[PDB]
Amino acid sequence: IEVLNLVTGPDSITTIELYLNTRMGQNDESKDNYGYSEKVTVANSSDQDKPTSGEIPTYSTARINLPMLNTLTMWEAVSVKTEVVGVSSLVNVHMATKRMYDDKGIGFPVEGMNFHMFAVGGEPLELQFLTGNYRTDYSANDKLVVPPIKHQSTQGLNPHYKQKLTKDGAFPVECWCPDPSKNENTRYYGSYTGGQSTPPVLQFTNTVTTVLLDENGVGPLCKGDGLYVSCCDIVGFLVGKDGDMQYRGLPRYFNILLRKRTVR
Amino acid sequence: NIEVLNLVTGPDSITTIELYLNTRMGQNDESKDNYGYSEKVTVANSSDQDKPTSGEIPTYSTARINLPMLNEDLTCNTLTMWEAVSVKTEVVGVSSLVNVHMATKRMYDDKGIGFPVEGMNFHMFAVGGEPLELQFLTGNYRTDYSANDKLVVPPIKHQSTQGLNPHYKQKLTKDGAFPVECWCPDPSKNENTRYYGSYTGGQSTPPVLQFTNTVTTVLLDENGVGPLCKGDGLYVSCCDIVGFLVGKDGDMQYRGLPRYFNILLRKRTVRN
Amino acid sequence: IEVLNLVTGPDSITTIELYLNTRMGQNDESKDNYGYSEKVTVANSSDQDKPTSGEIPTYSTARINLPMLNEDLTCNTLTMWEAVSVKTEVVGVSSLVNVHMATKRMYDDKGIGFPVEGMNFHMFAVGGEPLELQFLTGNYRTDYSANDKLVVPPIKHQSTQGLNPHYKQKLTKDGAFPVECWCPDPSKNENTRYYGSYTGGQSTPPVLQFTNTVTTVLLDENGVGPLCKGDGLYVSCCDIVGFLVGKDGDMQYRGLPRYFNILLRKRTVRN
Amino acid sequence: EVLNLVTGPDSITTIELYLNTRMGQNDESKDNYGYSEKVTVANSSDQDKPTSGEIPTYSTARINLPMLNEDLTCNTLTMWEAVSVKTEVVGVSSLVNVHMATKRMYDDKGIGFPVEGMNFHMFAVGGEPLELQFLTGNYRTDYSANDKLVVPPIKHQSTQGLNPHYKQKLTKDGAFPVECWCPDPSKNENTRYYGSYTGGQSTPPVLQFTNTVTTVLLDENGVGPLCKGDGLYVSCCDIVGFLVGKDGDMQYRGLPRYFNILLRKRTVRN
Amino acid sequence: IEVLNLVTGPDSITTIELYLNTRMGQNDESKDNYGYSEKVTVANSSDQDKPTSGEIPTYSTARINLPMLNTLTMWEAVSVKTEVVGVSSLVNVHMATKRMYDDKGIGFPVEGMNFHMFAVGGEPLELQFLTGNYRTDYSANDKLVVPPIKHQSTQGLNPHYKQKLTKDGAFPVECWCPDPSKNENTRYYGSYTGGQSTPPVLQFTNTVTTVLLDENGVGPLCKGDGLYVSCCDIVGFLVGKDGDMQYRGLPRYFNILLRKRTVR
Ligand SMILES: CC(=O)N[C@H]1[C@H]([C@H](O)[C@H](O)CO)O[C@@](OC[C@H]2O[C@@H](O)[C@H](O)[C@@H](O)[C@H]2O)(C(=O)O)C[C@@H]1O
Ligand SMILES: CC(=O)N[C@H]1[C@H]([C@H](O)[C@H](O)CO)O[C@@](O)(C(=O)O)C[C@@H]1O
Ligand SMILES: CC(=O)N[C@H]1[C@H]([C@H](O)[C@H](O)CO)O[C@@](O)(C(=O)O)C[C@@H]1O
Ligand SMILES: CC(=O)N[C@H]1[C@H]([C@H](O)[C@H](O)CO)O[C@@](O)(C(=O)O)C[C@@H]1O
Repeated sequence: IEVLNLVTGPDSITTIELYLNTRMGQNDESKDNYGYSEKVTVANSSDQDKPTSGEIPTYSTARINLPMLNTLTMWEAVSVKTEVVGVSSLVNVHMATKRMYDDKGIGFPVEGMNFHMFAVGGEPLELQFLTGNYRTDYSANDKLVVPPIKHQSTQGLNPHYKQKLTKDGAFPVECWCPDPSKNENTRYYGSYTGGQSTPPVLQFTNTVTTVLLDENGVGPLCKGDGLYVSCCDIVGFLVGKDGDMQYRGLPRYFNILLRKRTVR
Repeated sequence: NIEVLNLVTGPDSITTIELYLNTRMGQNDESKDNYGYSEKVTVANSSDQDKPTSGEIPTYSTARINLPMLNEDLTCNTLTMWEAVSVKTEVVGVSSLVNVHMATKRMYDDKGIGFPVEGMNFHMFAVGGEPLELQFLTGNYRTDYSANDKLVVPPIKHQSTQGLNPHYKQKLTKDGAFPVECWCPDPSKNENTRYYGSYTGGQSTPPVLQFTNTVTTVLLDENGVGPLCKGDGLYVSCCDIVGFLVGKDGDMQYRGLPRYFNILLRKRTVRN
Repeated sequence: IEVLNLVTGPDSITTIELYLNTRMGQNDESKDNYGYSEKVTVANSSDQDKPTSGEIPTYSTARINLPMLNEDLTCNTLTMWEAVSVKTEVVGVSSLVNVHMATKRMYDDKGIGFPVEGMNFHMFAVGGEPLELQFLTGNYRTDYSANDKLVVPPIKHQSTQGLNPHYKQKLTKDGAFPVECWCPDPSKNENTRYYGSYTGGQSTPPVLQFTNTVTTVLLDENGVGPLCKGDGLYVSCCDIVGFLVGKDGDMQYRGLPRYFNILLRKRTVRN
Repeated sequence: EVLNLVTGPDSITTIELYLNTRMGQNDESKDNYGYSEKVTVANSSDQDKPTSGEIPTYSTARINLPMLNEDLTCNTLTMWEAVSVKTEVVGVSSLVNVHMATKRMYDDKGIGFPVEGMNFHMFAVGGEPLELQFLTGNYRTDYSANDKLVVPPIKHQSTQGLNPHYKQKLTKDGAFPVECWCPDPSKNENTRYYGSYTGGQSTPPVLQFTNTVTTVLLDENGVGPLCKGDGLYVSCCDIVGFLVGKDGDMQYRGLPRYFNILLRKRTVRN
Repeated sequence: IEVLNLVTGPDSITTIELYLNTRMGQNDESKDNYGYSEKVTVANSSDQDKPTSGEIPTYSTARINLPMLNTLTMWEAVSVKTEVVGVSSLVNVHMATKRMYDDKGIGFPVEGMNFHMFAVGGEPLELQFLTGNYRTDYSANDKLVVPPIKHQSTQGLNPHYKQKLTKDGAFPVECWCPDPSKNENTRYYGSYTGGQSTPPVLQFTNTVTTVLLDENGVGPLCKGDGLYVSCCDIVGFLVGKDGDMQYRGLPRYFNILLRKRTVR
């Protein structure tokens, strides 16, 4: 796309506000364990690694239809204000959990692994397959989107194994990451803090704007008047009384500012 | 909805408001033992029977401060409003955590220090021209709050509240009443409030705290406009959990600290 | 104080250099255990919480007299010293690189001695008058009467576990005001700048820096530093770097000294 | 001695690549790719002989740049100058996996141990091979279980510090060992390198990924790496921790790294 | 020194490159255990605290002769690029050490206390004595430089106990620190991260320049055309099979830029 001048004047800006609920594994808001995974199970061996249905976190994603337009004009994403919602819900140590100090102390708070990422773009987020175990069998849940073939080389980067993030709550985070060789029209940001019982470290404010313009002063350009938003926000595990553990995720809010851009 | 006009200049066009808010950890009566702590934490028998005892639940601190009355005639073409420009805020009493002789569990086979207050930290404050707007979100939709009918929670529960369900909202209008565990700032609203928060979890995590009288937080938005104080009210809210006190037998209580605010405001003309 | 212009020209600047030794509880430089507290003891209950003499860290403080400025008091203005900036450092950080002292040790009596570790508390203040204090304690019933030299309120009340503004003081004596129950009063201290940090936990790694290259600006938002009333400069601090763990598990606070180099300038004010 | 930038058509070029990790099992057609073989421990310092495949090595490639004239009799010549790089660790999200066949938490009821522990991350971009200094924790380490590793032919006590007689160039992928070769700070004037180490036993990995960060390769004088012989040299290592097997056996885990490098033509004196 | 203007023209700049090997206790490069301390021992009581020979880290230092000059002209140190060398050597978990998970897991990596300092000056680093134990007896090693008299007050700052860092591998870190009341003509930078088994956190790059100019734009001025460089870099302890522990140190590289300065 050949990018020309900005369109000036009264109707040249618009904003899109949305939230995405977490996709930790039980993703139906009417059913038990919503906002958590099902209980984590552990493979007996690498060739018998078959996660149960609902124990696998997946990416949240939405495509938002933008106001009608129409050299052509496209919406250009300029900036985003994004927040993790419900951080204070983690201030809860009276749930039915394992507890400290010979059954007398606090319940374990949600703790452990944190994974936080978001992406804003003008087309679907482009994905690269990469897994800790090439033999992982996802057949317990046919709604997951994974490659049809398995190969040893996918424990590294094999560029024959790619996808696009086109469906909410379906692409496992454990085997799909952003493709850094593409995504020219998307901006993504992510972080991982691992370990077993690591303290979650989280912030929330309504005062931070993230600029989405690239080094040339150009934001994501919304092809077919679609804005694509994606994320995942794992805040740790809930540890049940018997030691069974579930992923816990939180929703993410977005407020995206867009402007009209003339293109050739 | 408020159309903002020009700043009123000259002398007397600025004012400052100073206050502190004491912590609301659960034992919130300053005349009783255990003030500034929660009651001992208990743990649910099951997720269906999750009923916190009265006073074991931290809540937000909040106040509405009356500002100097600007308008004798409320039917004038324009009016003057107080606009919050900046705030200096600090947690008070951080040095009180340098205490390891209290009646607590202790290190090294009963020969070492008492356990200092440690574990989960949660710090937030908000300054606005109207009450802080809240979104309900909980780790357990079934939590039963009926042991304390002074708490403000939604009148019905549903599975979906373990995520973001925008049908469950509120406004922070009462001190010591809205549980932190189920109410958070609503990011889809709060156009006229600025809020800042952090959480550091884990079981016995070291508290990491700072205090100074030299830091100013700017409250002006992207357009150079601060919170506008509707009806000459300034709304300040916070929560500062610094960890748990571990008693001799392992029983634990939240510990909170007060927060101080020094807010600078200026007169702004607005359309009436 | 109505602050007017800076005084220019020769001798319009001066510097003050000092250090303050730590006041961890054993505060006599001629005695063993200097720079440490006495052994920490622990209350059996909150109504029998009575620290032993010397187990309680207190603030260090000094007043430094500055060159006199105002012989004439009948004129429209006066001159005050204004503290512009300070270079401050904790001294002796390298002394913590010591794992052969008589301490508990790692790995079934084969490994290193425990280094000094655990709680860190670091604060300093520079002002033109004594640091103003607010009382706040983790236990309102703490009985300080084993050491009557500690400056504490004469009465106890439940409300002092939060902020009760009827319980205030000024830091007017070195090695006497417990850090555990006195903090800076944020509603005052207009003429002081203070900076503090706390890192808690049981055996937490101390994280410490030392350099002679950092200047802290003491000017406020209006460009005005602390103004030294009666030509007095007040400097206060506390620097706890953790606990020494003895062989049997007995523990003592360890503190370090703090160095200060303060730049001051002459400022005209209204009389 | 650099002169001015060349201007005009085809005076800019870009190089895009990735490097797969070299943790020890470096064959993409076999099981356990991107991990080391099981770690073993020496009985004593004089019999410290790592097994074949348990030792991470640097990843490296030389990339051909568009060919320029190299006549040694010319007054000036053109060279490619590397200006900036965008680089990211790939597959960080793969660490969100606690159902692998691993030791597990809470009396065999909790999560599998995630990959955790030591992190080592470094990359380099230069106009010649990365210059290496030998330095080891044990001068007597015996590398003879794998003769494909590049190590010095003689061992000496001084190599537990910096002995400048023990140097190399990073000229082969998967060969190299990280444990005994580091970037030489006394050379590498024509390379930029960046590295970090976080140690400990079960330390949480802390990792970030984004496509929004550009690393400037220009030095204090405004000059980037100059590509001798029209070669661009890219090197890295990204260890993200250990996988802990059911019986406590442990393997290094590494991740690939992506690079996008911008270059421009620079006139130099000859 | 009254500082005047910079000298301009050819040969007004020079650079000095060097490295300093660590002085952890076994400081002979021909012997086993070079770059480590001897095994750490622990006093039975504070009045019988007598470290063994070689278990005590000391500062590394050097004086470098600069090109001869000669108002007078002096060399002024402007900036330094400095790096800890051999960080990657800590990626080694097969040494003869204690190991994880019931003798099946990795050897313990070098871990625990980190201490990092360097100084660049135009005269010797000025030191202040301060110790955790005034009674420490250094007589097992007569090559160490320590005060001849012991006193209780030396557990705080006693300004009657000072020295200058004039000998490599002789001044113990545990009782000598930079004197903040002097060192006007030196820049020093240090950090300590303590604890028992703390993860070392270390960086290495050839892209960072440390500016040595003070608030007045003046760097260290090299008296008698001597440049003084000092450091210590403790990266943790090596834990032997039986639990015996030794300090591990790493060398430090310096590239210092100097310029000619006119002085009165
Ligand atoms: C903070 C506090 O109250 N300290 C007490 C201390 C502690 O109660 C105890 O040492 C635990 O660390 O006890 C002190 O008295 C010790 C003394 O107490 C009597 O009750 C008992 O009969 C004696 O045998 C002996 O235990 C102490 O000095 O340690 C007093 C101190 O106030
Ligand atoms: C969170 C919760 O449900 N708390 C309940 C507790 C705990 O189940 C136990 O004390 C175990 O800690 O038991 C009570 O009888 C009590 O102590 O008053 C009722 C209370 O509602
Ligand atoms: C670093 C080292 O020397 N490893 C050696 C190991 C270990 O001593 C044991 O496996 C204990 O882990 O023993 C070997 O027989 C082996 O496993 O093949 C030889 C190998 O050289
Ligand atoms: C710091 C100290 O005083 N070390 C002393 C040690 C220790 O008391 C024990 O070894 C316990 O580690 O005992 C010695 O006999 C020794 O080992 O050579 C003498 C030495 O002076």
